[PDB]
Amino acid sequence: DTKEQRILRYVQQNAKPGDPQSVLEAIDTYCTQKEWAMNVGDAKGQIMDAVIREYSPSLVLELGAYCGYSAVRMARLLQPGARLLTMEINPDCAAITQQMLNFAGLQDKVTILNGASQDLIPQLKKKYDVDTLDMVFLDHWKDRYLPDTLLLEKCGLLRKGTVLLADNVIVPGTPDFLAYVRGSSSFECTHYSSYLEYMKVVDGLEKAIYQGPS
Ligand SMILES: Nc1ncnc2c1ncn2[C@@H]1O[C@H](CSCC[C@H](N)C(=O)O)[C@@H](O)[C@H]1O
Ligand SMILES: O=c1[nH]cnc2c(O)cc(Br)cc12
Ligand SMILES: [Mg+2]
Repeated sequence: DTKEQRILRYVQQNAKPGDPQSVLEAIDTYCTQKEWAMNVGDAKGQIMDAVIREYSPSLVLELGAYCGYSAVRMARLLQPGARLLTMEINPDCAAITQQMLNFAGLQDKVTILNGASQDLIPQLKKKYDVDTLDMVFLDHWKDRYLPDTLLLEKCGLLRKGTVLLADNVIVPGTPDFLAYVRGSSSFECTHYSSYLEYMKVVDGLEKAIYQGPS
């Protein structure tokens, strides 16, 4: 029994099938109250929703799927015809993500790629019929943000206007990626300040009153 399985089960037992909003809400409740988990979460998710509504992307690539929270969040806003491709290195997570999408009724819009992004990115055009990407959600591991950006560029997957959206640029932080994109004439950057997901961290005091020795 893993934390990721407990999340899926919680969703299966509490969310309305075919209702992506109820799916997102069940995950957020479990991870707020029961177990912290690295889903993008609702505060940042609202920002993502606003950005997606702005750009109405037809083809989105996610780096890092986890339990499928952000894939559900994004795919529920996609127009008919539009596709999300999500890359996930951990097979247990790729399976959980698939079941989450199934439950939400979003499986037809989303394709899960099993593997490391750095290995999968060069396979995109040939194996998944991709010309250029309209949007990229970076949310896998901090050290890969900058090299995967350079790989997307090398492989011709970026066009003028492609929107990169990166999570966690402050915590855990992606200083190299930020420096690079902010300093590069190839990228126009905007920062959206928010809060790390699920940070009502429970702690307590113990009072222990000495009664004497035995
Ligand atoms: N190089 C890589 N390629 C693909 N997936 C990776 C990777 N490095 C880490 N990951 C995966 O990236 C994920 C980070 S957590 C993803 C959270 C998700 N976007 C959400 O908001 O719901 C983990 O599942 C991890 O296994
Ligand atoms: O490693 C992570 N990958 C993707 N997202 C993350 C997050 O949102 C918070 C923390 Br802490 C870690 C990660
Ligand atoms: Mg994140």
